[PDB]
Order: sequence, then structure tokens, then C-alpha cells
Amino acid sequence: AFMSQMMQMYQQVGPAQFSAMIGQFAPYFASIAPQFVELRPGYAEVTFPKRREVLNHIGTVHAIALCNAAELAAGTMTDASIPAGHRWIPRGMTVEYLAKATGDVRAVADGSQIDWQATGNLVVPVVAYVDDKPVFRAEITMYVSQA
Amino acid sequence: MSQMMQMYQQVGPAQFSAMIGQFAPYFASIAPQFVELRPGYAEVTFPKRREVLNHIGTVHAIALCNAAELAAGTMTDASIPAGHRWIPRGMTVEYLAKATGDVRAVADGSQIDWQATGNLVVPVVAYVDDKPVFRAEITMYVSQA
Repeated sequence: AFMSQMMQMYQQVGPAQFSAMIGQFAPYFASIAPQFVELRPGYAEVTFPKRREVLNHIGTVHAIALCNAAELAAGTMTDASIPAGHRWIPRGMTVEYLAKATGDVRAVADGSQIDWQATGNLVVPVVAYVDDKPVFRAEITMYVSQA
Repeated sequence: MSQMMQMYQQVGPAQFSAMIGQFAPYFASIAPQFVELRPGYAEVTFPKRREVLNHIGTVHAIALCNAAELAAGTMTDASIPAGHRWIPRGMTVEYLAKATGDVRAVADGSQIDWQATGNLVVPVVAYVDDKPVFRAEITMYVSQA
């Protein structure tokens, strides 16, 4: 839908343009300065850089900045994957903090196992990595309805 | 008595708000303002403004989560004994309604034994116009230093 179409359109043009677009059209995501590596029905992958602005009190990437990346990947993938006649709304999220995140983050939302044509609750998984090692996991429950 | 309480007592809520945003920068992304912090209770508000909006113009779900983390974390640090330490293990949240105005996040430690060790589940509710729009439970593992 619109959200994923925007993300895709601008990921294809360039990073600085994608950054300006997200700052204007889904503002809070700009707080982590993310970029999409890949986005298509059933799969989303985003990255964001480690920088002062996204740190916690022990100087590692903030737990909530990781949640923000997860929300961006899961939500955009959901928008790109359900039928155009359906709508989605996040209703819950559970996350676990596996390790300190000490560098640039890559978050992967694998939607290959979800029945995207189904209405009701769909649970989208996300794993975030630093230097290819898992540091965070989330499951975001999207309520999908024909609407 | 607590180190964080000593700090809060000395500078007052407005200044403490600027300090926490300095200490853990990502919290500054929501421009939080403490209303109250004491053993067993933390209350923080943050304004609805351009910077914290989502693609539908309401307050972004993760900005709410950030306020919850801030309230639960500071309440925990302020409430456990000096010789104890804490660290969040994870969190579960529910999105109840769209947040369409300034937010008030309340970490309720009224029924938690702050002297206990092991897992403590801290509940947070965030409100807009006094109505609940979001809830979270953040699990902290507390141990002896």
C-alpha cells in the first residue's frame, strides 16, 4: 500500500532522499535515520547507524531504537504483503534483549511463513543483528481486517 | 537515599529531564518531561509534535514505548536498594488506541516489592486526555551487586 510504496520509491532513488522523505512523512522513524536494504511482499530488511543520538546510558544502541527499526520493517512488510482490500493495525509487540548492540544494526523481518491473505492477527517476527550476530528479537502482532 | 533519587531531589524534574536525555540520548528524541519520580512511581509526559508523529499523523507507537522505557527504568533505578543492580530482559506492549495529543506515561510500582531480587515486571500505562492508549510490562532482572 501507500506506506510501502513510499518506502520503495525512495529507497530506489537514494539514501539522503530516503532520509528526507521519512523525516517528513513518518517522522519518528527519522530518529534512528534508517535505510531499507530490501523490501518486497513477504520480506523486509532495514539498517540504521550507531551514532550518539541512538545510544542508551551504557553507550550502546538503545533498546527502543532497536524496537523502532523492528516496527519499520514489520509494518512496511505488512503494508506490502496483505491484499489491497485489507487494512492493518499493530496491536501488540513482545521483544527480548539478547545482547548489547555495539555497532550498526541490521533488522530482518522474514514474512515467508505468514499467510498474508488471512484476516485476523498475524504475528510478524523480526531479528536485529550487529556484525551478523543476533542482539534483539521482536514479534509484532498486526490485526488485519477486510476494510 | 537512592543515587538517582538524590540526583532528582537536587535538580528538580525539569533539569533531571534534560539530564536523562543527556545520559541516554535516544530518550531526548521524545523531549520528555518528568512530572514525578519517587520510590515506586514514575510519571513522565512528552508533547505531541511533528518529530514524534507516525505516517498517519498520530503519536508514533515507538515514541510511546520510549516513554515507557524511560518511566519504568528510572523508577526501577530509583527504587531498588543501592547494593542491587537491574537490567531489562524484555517487554510486552499493547496498542489500545491512537494517541492524538500530549502523552502522560505512568510506571506503577505500587505493588512491587522493591527489595526483592529476581524478575520484576514493571507495568506502565500511557494516557492521552486521561484515557489509556497504551500499556506495557517491562521485565527487569534485579540482582545483588
